[PDB]
Order: sequence, then C-alpha cells, then structure tokens
Amino acid sequence: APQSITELCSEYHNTQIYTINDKILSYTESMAGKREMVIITFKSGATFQVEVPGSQHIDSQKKAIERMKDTLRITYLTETKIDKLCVWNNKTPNSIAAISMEKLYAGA
Amino acid sequence: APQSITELCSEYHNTQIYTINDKILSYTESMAGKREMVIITFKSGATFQVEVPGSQHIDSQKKAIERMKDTLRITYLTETKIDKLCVWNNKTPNSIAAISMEKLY
Amino acid sequence: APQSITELCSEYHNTQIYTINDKILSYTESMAGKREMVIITFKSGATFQVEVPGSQHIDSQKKAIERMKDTLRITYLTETKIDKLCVWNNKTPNSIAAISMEKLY
Amino acid sequence: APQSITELCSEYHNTQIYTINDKILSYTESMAGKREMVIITFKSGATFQVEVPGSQHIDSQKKAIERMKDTLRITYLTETKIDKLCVWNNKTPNSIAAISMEKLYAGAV
Amino acid sequence: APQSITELCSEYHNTQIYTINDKILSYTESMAGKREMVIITFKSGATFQVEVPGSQHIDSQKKAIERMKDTLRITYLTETKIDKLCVWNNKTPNSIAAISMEKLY
Repeated sequence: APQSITELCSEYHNTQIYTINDKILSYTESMAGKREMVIITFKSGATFQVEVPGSQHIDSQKKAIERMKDTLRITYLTETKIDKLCVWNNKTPNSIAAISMEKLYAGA
Repeated sequence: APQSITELCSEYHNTQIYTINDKILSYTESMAGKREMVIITFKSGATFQVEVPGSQHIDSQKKAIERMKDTLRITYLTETKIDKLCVWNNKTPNSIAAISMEKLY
Repeated sequence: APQSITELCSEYHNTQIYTINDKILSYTESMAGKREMVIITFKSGATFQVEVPGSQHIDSQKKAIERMKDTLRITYLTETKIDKLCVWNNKTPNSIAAISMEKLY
Repeated sequence: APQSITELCSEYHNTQIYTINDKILSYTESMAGKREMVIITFKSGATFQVEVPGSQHIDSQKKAIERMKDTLRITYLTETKIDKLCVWNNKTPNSIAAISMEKLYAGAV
Repeated sequence: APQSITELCSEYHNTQIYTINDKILSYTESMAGKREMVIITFKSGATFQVEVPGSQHIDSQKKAIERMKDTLRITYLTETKIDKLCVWNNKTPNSIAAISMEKLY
C-alpha cells in the first residue's frame, strides 16, 4: 500500500496532485436527483467535487465516497487546512480521489 | 457536473436560489410517523424543510437526504453561516435541494 | 408539510408540546436487551425518552429514531438549549416525537 | 420504560451500577479480528468494555452497541464527565449496558 | 476479553505495539478504486494505514474498520494525542489493529 497521497496518485491514470495548503472556502452539498454531490472551492479559485455515485465506481468505493463527503464537511466546518488533493482531472470540476491534511507545528 | 449551487439549481424545474447569508435560527426535527422531516427557519422569516422521504425521490437520493439533514443539524449547532439554498418552491415549506456555505475567513 | 413543531404536534393524537427552553440535564443511553433507549431529563424535573424501536414504529421511522437519539446526544454534549418537545404523553416517560431548538444568537 | 439508569439496571440479572462521576482516562478501540471492542478506564482503576458483538446480543442491540461505542469515543474526546454506568459484572472487564451523564446543577441534591 | 491494548496485541501473530505518545501529523484518506484506505503519519516518521477492506477481515470487522477510520479522522481533527498503536507489521505501511488514547490531564 502507498504511504503517501502522492505515491497513491501515481498509481492512477488521469489523476493529478494539487497542493492546496489552505482551508475550504466554500462547501456546497446537493441532494437534488441525479446531482447528489459535494462541491468545494478554495480562494485560489480551484473547484473540486465528489462526483455523483455511478458506474465509474466499484462497490468498495460506495462507503469511501460517503466518507469523503463526510470528511469535506467536517474539514470545512472546523476550518481545517487541507494540504494536498489527488484528483481526476478528466472531470469538471476535478473529481476528488484522495485528500491529505497536515498539522505542521513540527515537520516529518 | 455543475460547479456552483446556482448552476446546479438551473438544471431543475421548480427550483429557486435563496441567498440566506445567515445562520439557522431554529432547527426542528421530527421522528413522528409519516412526518420524519427537518424544518429550519431564519430570522428573515424564511422557512425550509428536508421533506419526508417519499416516492418523489429516486433510489439513492436516500443517502443524500440523510446527509442533508445531518448537515443542517451540525450547521445549526456550530452556528455556521449558510450562504445560499437551492430549493423546490412547489412545496410548503420550500424543500431544500442543495445548500452552499462560504467562510470568508 | 407543517412549518412548526407545534403545527406538527397538532396532527397527532396523544401528543403534547412542552416548552423546555433549557439544555439537557442528564443523558442516559442503554444498549441492554429490550431496553435500547435514550432517556433525557431537565432540571425542571421533566423526563423524556426515545422509546425502544417496536411494533408502533413504521419502517420510515427506523432512521428517524436513530437520528433523534443522535441529536439528543450531540445536543447534550454541546450544551445546546432545547426549545420545545412534541411528545406522546401516553407513554412513561413521555416519548419524544419531535424536537425544536431556537437561538437568540 | 424505566426513567433512570438505576431503575433500568434493576431489570437485569448480573448488572450493577457504578458511580463513576469522572471523565474517561483512556479509550482503547480494537478492530482486530474477533476482538472488535472498546475498552475504557478511569483513574479510579475501573476498567470497562463494550464487548464484541455475538450470541448474547440480540438484533436491535446491534445498533445500540455501535451507538454505545460512538458515545464512549465522543465522551472521551470531549472530556465529558460520565455519571453512572450500568454494567454486567459477569464479564471481564465489566461489560457496559447503559451509561448516564449529568451536567452540573447548582440547585443541588 | 483483554483489558489492555498491549494484552490485546499479545493474542495476535504479526502484531506489535508502537508507543506513539503524540498527535497525528498527517491524515490521508483515499476513495480511489482498490485503494479505499486511510494513512496517518507522525513527526517521528512512523506511517500507518487502515488497509483496504479485503479477505483477512472477517465480517464484524467490516464495521470496526469503518469505525477505526472514523476515529483516526476525529482524532486528527481534534488534535488528540494517541498513546499506543497495535499494528500488524507484516504490511507496508503497518496496518492498524487497535488504538489507545490516554489523558493524564
């Protein structure tokens, strides 16, 4: 198993690491039919989504998607700084594949 | 996929964006049979609901409804400011379709 | 759909609105067989419960009950002030049907 | 339905109320096979568990067990004071059956 | 039932207790197909994971895994200090089997 979000992104096609290093500016959540998704944007202008569950996803991904949306909401509400985002750039807005957060009052 | 709550609202009939720009005044939650819903109101007088799961909803719009209700509760409790609300105006009170929040911290 | 907890309570028999206007004094949760419930009390002496899921509950209520119990726990932990409680008075202690929370902010 | 954790504990065999009146000292959670449980201890030395789901538990107890573990974790994290604990003393460590939490009150006893 | 994380770790093969005594430095969560996992690292350089649900895992382990990932996220967000970690060292990075947290105030 990968030990980094970067290492993890390297295993997929059409993924790309975006160094956010900032907290979420806006959180949008929809329960509208066929558009059950979450959209987050940063002051950098960057906009991402946790795309509507469908055929692009496998079964094990069902819970992961819900968890990802749970994470984005709590991250937004607690004003937690997001470090990097591994996203699929072949989707508009870019679909989130993985998220990493780092509390840096130290190093590594 | 839409990149905005406004853009998302544009894809539906009977929807309408309400610029709330305020925190939830009251949170009401019911578990009473046939009225399992959540009602939120703002000091503006505006009142909205996350309607009882019915036949008007598609299969896995089921999880989204629960999540919407989870979001409204945590938003209320944390006194988080809600920006906009895409709602279906063909329901009384207006049913929530999407919610957007932005912290200009 | 009702726009108020009071309006909602009016639709049911054996319900009654109780103006709590106070935070939860005690939170009791049981996972003991046949008594999987939650009991909350206020300094007013008032005691309420989210009764054990049974034959009087339709399947739409199943998630609502769990949500109600989730709400009471987080309300208690965050010391959030509860406004009103629509409860079924034909149960001892009174069973919670709906809860409303307001804020003078 | 009982109106108290004490009244509730009275309905069961092998149960016993412990007046903790303190916050959780340690929270231990395991996902190891056959030992999916939670263990909490207090500075009093008292140690309790939310035992691994099995035969002794029924089917509505399934969600209640998960909820109990959810409650212990949030209680621990928020440093919330636990009042009493109705536990089954026929298990080691004692298995948690119910938990009660009181929130101050200058009105007094 | 064991009464300690260390006593619990002793019941398994390929497990090992790591005394972390520190808060999580980084939290990584993936929903990418076949890599639905969580990775946490500490300033000590130590890196652990809650491995992708597979075959080693029985069935009641399904909820435990989700719970473990829920715990790591909330622990990270609240900057809570983790005491010990019982992990399976036969995986890279080491897979988390159990976690213990203490206060000592």
